[PDB]
Amino acid sequence: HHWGFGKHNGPEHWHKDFPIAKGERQSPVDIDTHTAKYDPSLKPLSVSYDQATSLRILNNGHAFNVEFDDSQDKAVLKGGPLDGTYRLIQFHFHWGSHDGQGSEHTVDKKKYAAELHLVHWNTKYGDFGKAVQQPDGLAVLGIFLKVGSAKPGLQKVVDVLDSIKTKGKSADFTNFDPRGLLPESLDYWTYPGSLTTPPLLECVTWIVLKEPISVSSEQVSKFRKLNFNGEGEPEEPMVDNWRPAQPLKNRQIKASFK
Ligand SMILES: [Cl-]
Ligand SMILES: [Zn+2]
Repeated sequence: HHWGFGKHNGPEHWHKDFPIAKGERQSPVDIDTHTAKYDPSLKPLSVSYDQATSLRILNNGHAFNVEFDDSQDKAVLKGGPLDGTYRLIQFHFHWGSHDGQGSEHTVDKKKYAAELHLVHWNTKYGDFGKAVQQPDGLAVLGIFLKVGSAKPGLQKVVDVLDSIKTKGKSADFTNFDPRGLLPESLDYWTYPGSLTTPPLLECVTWIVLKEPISVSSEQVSKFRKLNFNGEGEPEEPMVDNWRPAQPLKNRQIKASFK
C-alpha cells in the first residue's frame, strides 16, 4: 500500500485514500483530565487472558503484531463500557524515535515513550473482518509505556525482535502470556473511536488505562532497531509509527475513576 509514516505518505496524507481520516470519531485523541468526566455507570474491566494462546510475531512493515488464536472462547475482554464479549486477536505497539514521544493517545498533551494496543473483536459479529464494519465491532485496550524499571513480561517480546528485523519476517511465539504486560490498576478512560492505521474505520470502543507500565530504556530501544523495509532493500529504522491526536469533535471521554 501507498500509506506509511514517511513525510510524503504519513498520517497527514492518509485522508486522500481514506477520507474517514477526517471523520467524527477518529483516534487517537488527547485526554484532557480537566474535562474527562467520571461515570459511575462504568463497571470494572474484565480481562481474562489465562487461556490466551499466542501463535507468532510478525514484522508487517509498520509495526510488529503478536497474533493469537481467537477461537479460544475464554480469552476475552468484557465489562467496563462494553456489552457482550470481545476476543483477543493481536497486540502491537507504537513508539518514537526517542523516549520523549511515541504514544498515540496523550494525557494533557503528555506523550509517552510508547503505547501498547491489545485488539479484541465483538463475538456477536462472528469474526474480525465482519466486526470492523460495525461501530461496536472492536475494543482496544491501550496501555502507555514509560521508561524506568524493566517490565519482565515484555522481555520475550523485545528479545525476539532481532530475528524479525525486516518487513515480512516472523517467528514462532507460543506460550506468551499477555497478562505480563498489564499494570497494577485497571482504572481507565473510554470513548468511541477508530482504528489508528488505515483503513481508520470508526469501529472501536477505546479503553485507555490510566496507569502506564514501566519499561527499561534498553527494552524500548530494541523496538527502534526494527526496520520498515524488507530484506535486501535500503535500511529504514522503524520509528515514529504513531498517529497524532485527532479532533475529539462531539465526543465525551469518560473516566472509570475519581
Ligand atoms: Cl532489554
Ligand atoms: Zn495501534
